[PDB]
Amino acid sequence: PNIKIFSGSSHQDLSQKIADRLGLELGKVVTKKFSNQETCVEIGESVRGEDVYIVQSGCGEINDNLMELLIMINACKIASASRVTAVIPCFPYARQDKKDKSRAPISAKLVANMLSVAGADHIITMDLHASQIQGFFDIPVDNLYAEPAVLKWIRENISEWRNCTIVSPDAGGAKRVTSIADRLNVDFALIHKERKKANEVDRMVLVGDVKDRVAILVDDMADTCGTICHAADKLLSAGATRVYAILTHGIFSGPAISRINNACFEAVVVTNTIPQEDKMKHCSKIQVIDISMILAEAIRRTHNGESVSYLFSHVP
Amino acid sequence: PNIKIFSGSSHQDLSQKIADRLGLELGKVVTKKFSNQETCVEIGESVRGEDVYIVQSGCGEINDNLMELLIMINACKIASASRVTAVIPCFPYARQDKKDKSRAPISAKLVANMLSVAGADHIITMDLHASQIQGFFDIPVDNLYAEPAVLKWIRENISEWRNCTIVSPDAGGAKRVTSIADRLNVDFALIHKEDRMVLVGDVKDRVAILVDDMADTCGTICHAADKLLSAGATRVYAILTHGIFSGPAISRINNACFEAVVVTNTIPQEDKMKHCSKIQVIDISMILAEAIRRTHNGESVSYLFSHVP
Amino acid sequence: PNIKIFSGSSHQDLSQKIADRLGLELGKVVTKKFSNQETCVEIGESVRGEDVYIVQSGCGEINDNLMELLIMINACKIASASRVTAVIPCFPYARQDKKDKSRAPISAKLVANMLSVAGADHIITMDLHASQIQGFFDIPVDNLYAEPAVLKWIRENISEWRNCTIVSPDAGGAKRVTSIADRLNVDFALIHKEDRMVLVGDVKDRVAILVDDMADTCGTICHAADKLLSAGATRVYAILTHGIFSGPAISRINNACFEAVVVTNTIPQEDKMKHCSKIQVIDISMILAEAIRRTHNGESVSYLFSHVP
Amino acid sequence: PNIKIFSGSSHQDLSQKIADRLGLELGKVVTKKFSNQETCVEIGESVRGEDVYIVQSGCGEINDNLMELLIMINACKIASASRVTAVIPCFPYARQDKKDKSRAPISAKLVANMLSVAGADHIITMDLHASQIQGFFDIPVDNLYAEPAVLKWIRENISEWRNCTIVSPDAGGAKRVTSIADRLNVDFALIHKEDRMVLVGDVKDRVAILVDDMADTCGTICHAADKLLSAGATRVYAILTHGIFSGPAISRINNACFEAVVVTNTIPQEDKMKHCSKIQVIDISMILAEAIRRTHNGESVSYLFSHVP
Amino acid sequence: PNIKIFSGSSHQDLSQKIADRLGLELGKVVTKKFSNQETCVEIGESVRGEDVYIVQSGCGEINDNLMELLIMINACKIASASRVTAVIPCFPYARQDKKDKSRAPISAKLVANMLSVAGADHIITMDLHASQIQGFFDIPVDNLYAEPAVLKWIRENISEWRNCTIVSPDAGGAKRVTSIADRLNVDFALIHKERKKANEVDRMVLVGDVKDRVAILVDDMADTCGTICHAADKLLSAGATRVYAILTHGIFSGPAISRINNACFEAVVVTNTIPQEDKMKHCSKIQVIDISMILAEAIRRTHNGESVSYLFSHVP
Amino acid sequence: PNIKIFSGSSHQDLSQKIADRLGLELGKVVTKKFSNQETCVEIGESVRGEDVYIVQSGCGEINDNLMELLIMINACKIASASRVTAVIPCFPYARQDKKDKSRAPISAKLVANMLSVAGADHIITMDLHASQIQGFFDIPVDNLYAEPAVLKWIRENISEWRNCTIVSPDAGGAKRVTSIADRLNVDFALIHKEDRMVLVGDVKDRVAILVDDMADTCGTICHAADKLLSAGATRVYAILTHGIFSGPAISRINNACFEAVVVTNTIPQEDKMKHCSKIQVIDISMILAEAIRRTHNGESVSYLFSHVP
Ligand SMILES: Nc1ncnc2c1ncn2[C@@H]1O[C@H](COP(=O)(O)OP(=O)(O)OP(=O)(O)O)[C@@H](O)[C@H]1O
Ligand SMILES: Nc1ncnc2c1ncn2[C@@H]1O[C@H](COP(=O)(O)OP(=O)(O)OP(=O)(O)O)[C@@H](O)[C@H]1O
Ligand SMILES: Nc1ncnc2c1ncn2[C@@H]1O[C@H](COP(=O)(O)OP(=O)(O)OP(=O)(O)O)[C@@H](O)[C@H]1O
Ligand SMILES: Nc1ncnc2c1ncn2[C@@H]1O[C@H](COP(=O)(O)OP(=O)(O)OP(=O)(O)O)[C@@H](O)[C@H]1O
Ligand SMILES: O=P(O)(O)OC[C@H]1O[C@H](OP(=O)(O)OP(=O)(O)O)[C@H](O)[C@@H]1O
Ligand SMILES: O=P(O)(O)OC[C@H]1O[C@H](O)[C@H](O)[C@@H]1O
Ligand SMILES: O=P(O)(O)OC[C@H]1O[C@H](O)[C@H](O)[C@@H]1O
Ligand SMILES: [Mg+2]
Ligand SMILES: [Mg+2]
Ligand SMILES: [Mg+2]
Ligand SMILES: [Mg+2]
Ligand SMILES: [Mg+2]
Ligand SMILES: [Mg+2]
Repeated sequence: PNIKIFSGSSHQDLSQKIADRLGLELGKVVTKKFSNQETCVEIGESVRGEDVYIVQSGCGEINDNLMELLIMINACKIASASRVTAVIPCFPYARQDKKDKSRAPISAKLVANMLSVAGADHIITMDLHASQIQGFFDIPVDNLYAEPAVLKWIRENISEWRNCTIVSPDAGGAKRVTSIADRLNVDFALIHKERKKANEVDRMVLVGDVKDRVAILVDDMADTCGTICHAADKLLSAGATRVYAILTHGIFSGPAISRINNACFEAVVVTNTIPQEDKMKHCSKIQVIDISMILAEAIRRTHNGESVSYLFSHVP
Repeated sequence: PNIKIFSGSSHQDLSQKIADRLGLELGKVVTKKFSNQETCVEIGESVRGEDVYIVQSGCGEINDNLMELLIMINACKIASASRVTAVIPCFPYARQDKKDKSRAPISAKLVANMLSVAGADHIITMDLHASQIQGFFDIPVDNLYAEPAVLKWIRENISEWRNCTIVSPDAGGAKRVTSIADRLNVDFALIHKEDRMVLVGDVKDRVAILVDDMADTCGTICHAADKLLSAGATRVYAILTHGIFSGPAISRINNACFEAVVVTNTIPQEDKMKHCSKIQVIDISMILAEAIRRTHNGESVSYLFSHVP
Repeated sequence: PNIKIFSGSSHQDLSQKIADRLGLELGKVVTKKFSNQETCVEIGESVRGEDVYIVQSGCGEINDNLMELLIMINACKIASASRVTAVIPCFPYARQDKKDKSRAPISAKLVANMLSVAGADHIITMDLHASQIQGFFDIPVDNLYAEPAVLKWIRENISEWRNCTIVSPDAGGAKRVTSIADRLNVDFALIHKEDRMVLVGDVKDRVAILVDDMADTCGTICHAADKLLSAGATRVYAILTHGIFSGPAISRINNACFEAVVVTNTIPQEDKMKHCSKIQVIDISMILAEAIRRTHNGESVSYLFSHVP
Repeated sequence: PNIKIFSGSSHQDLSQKIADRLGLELGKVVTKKFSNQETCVEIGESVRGEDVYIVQSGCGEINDNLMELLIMINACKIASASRVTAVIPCFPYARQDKKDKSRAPISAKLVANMLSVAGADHIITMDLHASQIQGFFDIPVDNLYAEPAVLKWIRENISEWRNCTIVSPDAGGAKRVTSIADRLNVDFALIHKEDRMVLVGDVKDRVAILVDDMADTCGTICHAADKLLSAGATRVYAILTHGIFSGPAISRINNACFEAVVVTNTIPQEDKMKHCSKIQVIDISMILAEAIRRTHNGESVSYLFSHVP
Repeated sequence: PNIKIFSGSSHQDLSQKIADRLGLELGKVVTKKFSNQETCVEIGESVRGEDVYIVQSGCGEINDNLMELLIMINACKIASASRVTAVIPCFPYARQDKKDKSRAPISAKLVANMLSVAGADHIITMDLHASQIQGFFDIPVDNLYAEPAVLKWIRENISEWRNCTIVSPDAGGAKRVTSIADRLNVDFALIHKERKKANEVDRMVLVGDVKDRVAILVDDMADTCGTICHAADKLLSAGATRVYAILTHGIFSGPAISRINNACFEAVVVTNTIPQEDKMKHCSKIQVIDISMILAEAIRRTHNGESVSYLFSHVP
Repeated sequence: PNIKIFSGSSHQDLSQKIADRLGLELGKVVTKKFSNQETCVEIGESVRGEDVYIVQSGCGEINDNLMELLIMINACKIASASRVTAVIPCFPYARQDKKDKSRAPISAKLVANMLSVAGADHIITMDLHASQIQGFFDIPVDNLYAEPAVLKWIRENISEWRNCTIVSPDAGGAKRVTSIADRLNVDFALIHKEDRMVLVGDVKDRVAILVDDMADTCGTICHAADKLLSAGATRVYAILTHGIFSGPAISRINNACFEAVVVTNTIPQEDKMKHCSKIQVIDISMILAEAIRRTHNGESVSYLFSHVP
């Protein structure tokens, strides 16, 4: 089997970058809409006995993109592909990974079931919101990390990075930021939101020295940017010289762009798991780390039977 | 177990009509979108041990509505509903029921698989594009027919129906028109394209009634009506269960010679009816309500294939 | 993995022809019956790690042959074959592909489920009665077409084929005849019953060619031929991929006006050919052999949809 | 849900007896063959929400009867029966329950898989050849025993039963004969072949009773009876739950020294009884009827393992 | 169908308490071991058409108890029970709910799969280590919370409860403690915990004020008690007046009893999801909250089709 | 894909012997227990795209070892191994292969289901207690036989083997002893209990060889040996593939008249051999290594049923 790379309509630039890194052309596929807005898919070349990788991120018109991905997987599977891999850089419905005390769906599990029933044999994703989502599948899931790229960006783009502090915005971010700070051998600070009972103003609690220093918030995603904006205001109050935010998933929905433009961030850095050009047009402080080399290496290593976890710590 | 009816966002008015016919209130459910446009579903009441029916048609923003339906089914299933039934008046992706020479998905089969894995124990639908779609499922599927309501409309609205002709627009669905003509005891004239059309069956000085399962772009019925008017039919009617009316459909209907374009309300029609005066709607909420009630009570559903409740 | 071809008992000659075209011997298998008429299957050679193809058509004693096929698939699967493919030239129970108003099984879906649970990873078949049957499976299904061989036969056997007409016997399968007429660049005359038949398309002083997927009792083609001869066609031919010819079929063909009834050899025809002089057979073993070879080698199978190998 | 009993074509008289014992009429079903010998099934009454029992034994044309059973199960399942139970008095392919050194199917497992995928929720059977077959299913399987009826027959028909001997024909099934001898408080003499046979247990001047699960060709019981008569047994009886009697069985029984060959009516016996005077039948319809009634009512089925109803 | 409660060998006292609250006798079942130490199970009464509840906790000889539960489920399923429910107060292998950056199993997913294939139709458990484990199943899972009983105990046992801090010892507990701090209307604090090796705690960071106030560490389980002992040390160093520890699952393996006896806790409160009598014989400061009423009510409400989530906020 | 052999904790020496015969090192794996006694598994090397074999026998702390095996299979499966094979020399819960009259689990079927859901694509085992267990799986199962190694041991260790007798201890497994006697061309004397035992077959002044699949408490072989010594056998041997030897087994063997109790090393025997001088071990690591090598290379495994490698 040879590698065949197909792009969904969600992130064509990323698929092209990945295909270029692998020395391949993107596979021929028509992905459009019928008049009544049903997804139309037509695989334009034989995939019989091939190793097929479909690249589609959970962004934009999320339900349209997810349906398109499922339909493409099904089309490849009944076209007798030897193996079908969903390359989903930003996993959709990842934040609905549990019920809690609510009569709610576990939408991430439903997405996993849908991907499996469509025919996917392998999932490659980046920085799952909760790595327990790996257990929502029976097929193997390769959960890559943007951390090596993040460390590279910090070391090349921040002059005081040896004296910076890596800040977690919420309680759930402390593990990622501690891993980053351990790799950088720098201090870290932790932030979380206090109880919604001091009705005068919502209060952030910060532990760890940041005064007269460069502070770097790190998180998995910024959707409405409430989290990072609150954390950045807290950090500015505590005397940090400059504030950066680094995120793998730049969703930037709702008021995110206005909030960022009005915030004190020196830079908001995201990976390109989601297309960012349109958002960068409206926000001068968004910078993008390319992760297409990580994805290309993951695809190539899965195809060749090489170790993918080598990419957890080594920039290709 | 009691009946609980939940509405998706696609067709709220139909769900309300069904609930009124059953003497029930619609179940409390929040169906909206998160900021990033992911579907958010919250079941506002316990469904534990209940017989849940979720009403969602394959119309409008079809992918959003299908995702919403699947998410609602999943929420009800993991909330320990005794049984979950998807009431899908217009089945999405029904026209992608085969490959036939192309490297294409069988999207209808994928939709059936997704409904099954979401947890649906039962499907109720109306006038499937291909009844072979029933075989795409391993759970029972009740495929209702609009034909009794169509026959009622014909008898109460077309004064010359005893002399009329029932015309299939494409050769594929002529089975429907033969059944209707047999019920009415009339001739079934047939039409198919060769940019020219060929028609068998005397239509001169008569009323012709086109019958089909759906009108999407109305290319099919407008061409057939042009042919029929070429052959001297006094009036031409079109009757369809699913009024999708996407793309240029409203303009084509406005510029066509139809006396009336009758559709069922498996799909909401008010917006289309605003822009097109010749669209009339047959309410099929009684048929769906009766199907729900009969499946719940263990009564015969196939009795509805020939009886207006 | 190497190709291993095994024959069921239904169509030994076809399996041998396929094996010769592939340069292979048929795999050693004992397929017989115990005293109480239960199927006995014994794989006479290791299939461990091999690409196994089992050839069995849905003909003759259909239930025995289907059971034999399932038992052979199971034996090969638990003997650690790398892949098992059912080569089913005529798919059994294909005409029971829907319910449509009756409390009936969807037997084709049941057969698909049984083939899947027996362990088939892949299906190769020819001219499925309804291509929606491909959606009854979750494994890939390659539905081959007899059309290239049919076109070759028409060009080499009917001197007036450029002026002929391609006639569908029932409205359902007119898609096949339109494809054939487009390939030949001729008119497609159509026929359907109203005990009377209606025909569109000039057939006078011409050759008419009936094309259909199968002839079981030949009621369908004999009625169509009677109609065509009413309208002055000089000769009438019937061409079918599946020559089932059950019941009164041979007598009806003998008493009908067909110049020729051409069938493929998806079903053995020698016994029927003994009693009917106008039956001719098109060998499709090259198409099946090429499909097997291309699936094994990862080559395009759809290339066969338009090319005679 | 109410009990609905449907009969396959294999054993109509047994199904009628079961239905009479339950105070029910047999459900309306058309079970016939199309012209090309494909099974045709039509459920003549709604089974929606009902507890359906389909009675079909693995006898006669076994592959046809098995296909018919699977098709009936599928029809009832997609007709929204609340539960479908296959009542299979003689389980087909039960003797192919293992491979053991040969490249052979495990046909019993395939049959179990097919019954499961057809939609059976429950299996009722009698004296499975190997009770490990219960583990071939993931659904519950109630394996009934003919032993209470056999003990009743022995006590009411053999005057010297207190002095008799219960003999296993092959070493495999001696468990059955030990259970029977323990119930009767008698000795269990054993027999196995080395073309010569070896017997342990005093049989001289006594009655010997061969007990086995089935007699197919009667090679097993005729050899055992020859041995027993060599050792001076005054009379020899054979008792079996399944009287298959295929091949040369009737002639061998006629030429053997059996005082009686008693079988249950898990398989119809009238035709065999016409040609063999020493065959007698034990009715087990009460046991099957009680099992059906107890599974329906949630009552203990295992109570039947030791009690004649 | 009637309720039939069967007990496994793990927590017989809990099963008896549950049966008493339901006005039922425990079902007749033999659960022992063959000579070669395979599990032997024999159901001593017909379960045909019944609603069967099997109570087995993930404690003691965990693999033995898990196999016994699976075998009991299988026996009941093939004895034609109308419904089989696994009542698992402490879910075994819950802490192996993800891979992270390791070639490790997701053992919790495996256990969910084995429960499903054995024939379980429904799971009742309490305070799952990660509620994403609910998504590991396709059958419904009722995850009950000890929180109502915990609130009862706090209000009836700590005099200064209106002026206390609720402290999470790791991030996984944060939601829990915040909920509790909401109900009591008090302050919370979060401790970020880093482990390098299994069963050992490496570093801790306290975020949130605890000075001059009673501290209530709240967590889901105490296995080796390294987490709560390190957390109590951190709280005292930060100036907590006194430290209580409240957990639902009292595993108390390894050095746990020794560490607790040498620690500074006013009390270590656990529920009886795991049997505690032996541990209490050697450790004076362990108190037990009975949760058998919650479990019995959940069983009764699932049987009767009543609301189970009503128990998330209401002690019966 | 390359062969990777991983050892569970049950039988490390056997796994090492297998790995040496294949010219491989054991794969790096950490298999230990957390503080609360939950199994901890860590695969120390990439298995992506490799053919993984996990060696674990159903012995010792059986539930711990079975859990460890399932957890290892799961870890290898989600680490993208191309294929995972469980090499289980002694299959756990094999004796619970049926219910038979009791409200009991079929634990062997549960174990098969658990192995399948954990992700095993293939099972290799030796002398299953009941070969019907192969039908408990849907994946291929290669059931190897110790018989070639047993025959080799008999020929090289019993000087009078041409005159010896092969004795089955229970009627159930006499098939094994008939196969062995046929291979050796000797008589197969049989034994079964009625607290008394009955024996057929001249054993006087001869060597008797008891052959069975396993010895757990040795109640079965000690009773049989007592019977044989009653009938004048000069020496009595016991040969078993699985030497479980639980409970009072070692004391019974020490107090019995066995010349030798020979077992294979499907279960570690050193500890038992310390306390019992008459236990001897046949190494079957060559058979398991050859089976692994042949499954990997697509070579015939059944060739090992009759050939010592
Ligand atoms: N939502 C859609 N809108 C428009 N075309 C669609 C849609 N879904 C599928 N199609 C395409 O429409 C075609 C199916 O057309 P249609 O159902 O009218 O005819 P058919 O299936 O060929 O024959 P018939 O229904 O007459 O037996 C296919 O090419 C299919 O890909
Ligand atoms: N083997 C068989 N022989 C004869 N009739 C059969 C067989 N199997 C099914 N049938 C019946 O034949 C009918 C199907 O007929 P047919 O396929 O010719 O037409 P259709 O499916 O209604 O329409 P079309 O194929 O023209 O779209 C059904 O009533 C079905 O029950
Ligand atoms: N319908 C059948 N008629 C005859 N023989 C059959 C049938 N089905 C399977 N067999 C064969 O019969 C043999 C099984 O024989 P049988 O059940 O009498 O003995 P066994 O399984 O070896 O041992 P036992 O039942 O005494 O423990 C196998 O070789 C099997 O292939
Ligand atoms: N690990 C075990 N140790 C001891 N007894 C067990 C074990 N597992 C199951 N059993 C019991 O042992 C019995 C099975 O015994 P055994 O396999 O010796 O004879 P059988 O299956 O009745 O007949 P045979 O094997 O001779 O055909 C059953 O009652 C079963 O519950
Ligand atoms: O063995 P002990 O020292 O008593 O520790 C037991 C801890 O293990 C779990 O924490 P985990 O490390 O899984 O972190 P999490 O709760 O944040 O997932 C659990 O939350 C307990 O705090
Ligand atoms: O609230 P938003 O800023 O829109 O979303 C970003 C954060 O919210 C979620 O918890 C994510 O994991 C991030 O931590
Ligand atoms: O009873 P034990 O001696 O412990 O177990 C050994 C025998 O018991 C079982 O039937 C085995 O197959 C052996 O024949
Ligand atoms: Mg977060
Ligand atoms: Mg149409
Ligand atoms: Mg036709
Ligand atoms: Mg026998
Ligand atoms: Mg924790
Ligand atoms: Mg034995």
